[PDB]
Amino acid sequence: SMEQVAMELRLTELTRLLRSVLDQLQDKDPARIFAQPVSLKEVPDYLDHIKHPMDFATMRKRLEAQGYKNLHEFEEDFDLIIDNCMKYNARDTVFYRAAVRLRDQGGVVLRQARREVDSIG
Repeated sequence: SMEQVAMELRLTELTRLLRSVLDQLQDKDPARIFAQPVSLKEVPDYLDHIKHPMDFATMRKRLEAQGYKNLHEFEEDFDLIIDNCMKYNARDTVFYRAAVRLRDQGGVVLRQARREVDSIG
């Protein structure tokens, strides 16, 4: 149908906007601490601690399959990155501190993304 196509154009454009959001969030992680999945070869107990692992490469795979229906779903995954790190790692670690800084800096980007998603529909 023409409506299914219109819907698919909206999703594609949402995907375009989320790709730009993802790039901007990932720049706030210059150390690449959150770039890839935590390695289960190197942290064999990880899944005993963290039930829903997340990382920027895994988000990008979902993104490019147009697997985010709305900004809320994308933000859920970003929040998993931060929240998993802040539980697994102690306060006095470079990892925890990197998560705090990503959360704080990403806030600004996500604030304007929400306005853009509502504004453009």
